[PDB]
Amino acid sequence: GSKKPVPIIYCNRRTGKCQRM
Repeated sequence: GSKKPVPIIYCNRRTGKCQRM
């Protein structure tokens, strides 16, 4: 065990477009 799953959301406040991944 070394790595760990973690879904990071991408919020593009610059282009007014956020997402989850």
